[PDB]
Amino acid sequence: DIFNSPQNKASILTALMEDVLIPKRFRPAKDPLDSPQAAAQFLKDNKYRILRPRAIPTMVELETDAALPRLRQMVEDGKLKDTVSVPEGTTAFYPKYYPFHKPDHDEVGTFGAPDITLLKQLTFFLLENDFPTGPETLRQVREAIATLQYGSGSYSGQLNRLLAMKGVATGRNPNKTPKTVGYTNEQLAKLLEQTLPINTPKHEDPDLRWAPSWLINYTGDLSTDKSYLPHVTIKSSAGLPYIGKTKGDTTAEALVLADSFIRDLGRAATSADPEAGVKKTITDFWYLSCGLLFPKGERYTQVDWDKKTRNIWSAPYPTHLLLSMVSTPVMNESKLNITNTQTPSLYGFSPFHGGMDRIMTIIRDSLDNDEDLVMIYADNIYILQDNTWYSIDLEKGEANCTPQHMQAMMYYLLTRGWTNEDGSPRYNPTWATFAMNVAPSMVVDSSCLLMNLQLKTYGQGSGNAFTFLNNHLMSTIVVAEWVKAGKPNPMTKEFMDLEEKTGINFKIERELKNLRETIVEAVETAPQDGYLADGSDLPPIRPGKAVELDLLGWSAIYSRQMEMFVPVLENERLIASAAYPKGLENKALARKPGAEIAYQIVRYEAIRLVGGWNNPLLETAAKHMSLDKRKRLEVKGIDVTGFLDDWNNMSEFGGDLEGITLSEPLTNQTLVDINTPLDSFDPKARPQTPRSPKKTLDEVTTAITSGTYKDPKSAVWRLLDQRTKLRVSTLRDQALALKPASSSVDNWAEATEELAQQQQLLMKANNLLKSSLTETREALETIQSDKII
Repeated sequence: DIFNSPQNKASILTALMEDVLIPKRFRPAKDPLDSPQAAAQFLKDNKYRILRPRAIPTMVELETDAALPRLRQMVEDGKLKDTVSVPEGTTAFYPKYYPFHKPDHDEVGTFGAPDITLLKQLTFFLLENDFPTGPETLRQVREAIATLQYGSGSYSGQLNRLLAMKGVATGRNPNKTPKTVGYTNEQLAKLLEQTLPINTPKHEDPDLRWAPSWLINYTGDLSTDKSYLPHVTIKSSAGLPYIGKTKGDTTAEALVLADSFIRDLGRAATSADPEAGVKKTITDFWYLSCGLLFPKGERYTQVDWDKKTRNIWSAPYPTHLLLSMVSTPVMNESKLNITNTQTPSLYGFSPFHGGMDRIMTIIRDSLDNDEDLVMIYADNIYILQDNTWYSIDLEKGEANCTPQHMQAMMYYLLTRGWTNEDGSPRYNPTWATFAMNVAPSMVVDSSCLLMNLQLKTYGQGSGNAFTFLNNHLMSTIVVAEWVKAGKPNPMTKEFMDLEEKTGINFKIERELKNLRETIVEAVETAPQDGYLADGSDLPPIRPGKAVELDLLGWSAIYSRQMEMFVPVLENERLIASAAYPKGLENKALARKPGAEIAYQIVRYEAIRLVGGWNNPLLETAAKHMSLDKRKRLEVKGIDVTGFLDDWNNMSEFGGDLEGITLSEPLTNQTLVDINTPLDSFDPKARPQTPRSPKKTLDEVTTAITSGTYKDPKSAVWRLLDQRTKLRVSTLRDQALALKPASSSVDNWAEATEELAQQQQLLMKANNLLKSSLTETREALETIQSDKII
């Protein structure tokens, strides 16, 4: 007996405890900053502000019908918990927040696992198919698996991120308030009328006059039972004072705290001593300004794992609720962007249903007419000039925000949104006080919690209800300054000089040269074969050239079948998402077997839908995998159609492609359906902005340089601007000045004008002039004497 197949004999030591094609799992390094002592020393060494820790009173159980009288019937019907847990204890506690960082040095598991199954399938399919693009697709997917890692970073990554935020806010280019840049609240509002056009909330929506719990209508009758409050993610964190609880566990508690904060603020504002009362309320509710520093799940670079972890500033549920009551009713009625309105705004943009083709038409018309073009989306700016497409991103956007930026946004929302047709306010002095005087210092330049450490937040908390709005306002200032400077080319020093002028850090992320010629090429190289070409259910052998705009992560591809540009996910994103697919993170659906099962198909269909369809190797492998899974289910008689119809609520690409079904496999018709426009497009037929319709951003900028719009014409708006300059002690007098307009009394307009005349008499008193935002921060950071556990 000779010639037996050799087997690897190893030592007993080896037994007791290389493939180039498959990369080994990434094991994060040991984190030296994983202790409060080490983290605090690191921050102290790096001159990052650590606040004197404030404590929260211990929880006390109260009767729900006593705390929330509006919801007595809900308690009586056994539909709402009979007791609420509120921080009203005699003893206090210091809060601690210890987030989970996965994968970590000790645990490299299922979470953040790369799609090795897909990698193997891509390899097998490449061996059987002569796709010209195939070898590069495989190499890129393998490289993304080898260089990236999906996960929640590390304590070191989070701490280093915080340092970078301090650097943006106070380092090379220190932040500047809009006033410092040269804009009054009214001048900014005139710019925002163009860059962020808004409509008023619905006439049936409640005005900003009530305690949150009053906006809940409960009787028992399902046809009439309604909540006029913003919607919340039930499974998301409650934030302070309920660490380790979800919003679902604490809605009654959040209502109690939100009602109390707004009610107490209101009472204090009109009291005998508004300064002492307002400061006391702010100090008592300090925790409403402190976010939990949550590590964001992303496809981080392995080598930079401990250098950068993006954070989500997890806002206290009551604060989130109160802020959302101001923003959401306005924004829900304001899905106005460049594809439907004459505005640079990209708010509510979707590249699907002809959206990308509308952008391409606007780009082509601008190129043909030798016109410059600008588009704004939060911290993203797009400039078309000199036959070049530029993508400009604010450098760590949130860090550039000052409380004054948010106050200017609140001014814009309350003047252009929360207003009646007659010019009377859709708010009372209590809500004007919260919105203008307190709210901006609760989420901007406030604090965050990591472990037992209460740390300073430099700029706005990323993830707060106003993140997009505040970032959009900052980009509006950068764009307005670019227009003022005579539109300098983004590659020049004249453009880069706008960093110091605005106090806003930014960088050129993309420079797409010879745009006109690139577009011609995209049209000419469009294939005659396959999906959206001859309409067959196959990828093209050789795909066409893409116009790599990276417009909110999208590139443009020309379709011969549809005779239009269609979106495809930017290559780098497509490859990263294929390499590290997110799990069923979406909702609390994770334990649902139907959802978990359907997701496996959803994952591969979504990657095809977003642009994989146009990559022959990726399309071949992903089609095979989804079909194989569907076949297994069909044969086995396991039905997951429900989850496949409502797949949007599970896929990271779900929001983008709403109302399409994955119960049937992806075909050419799926691609046709997602790209089908409801209406034909004429850029000239797009309605103008709701406010200053005939004016352009360029005209408003020119008017501002001439000193126009320093002060609003409306007396109501003048009182709201004066509100930003007057100290908290003046709150009772400011409430009196607003009461006639707020109550819509007979001849309120004349009365408001006379009251503003009276208030103007305070405005000679330099002693009465102090930002309520500074007073809020002082009160939030104050450390009053209390006995801890």
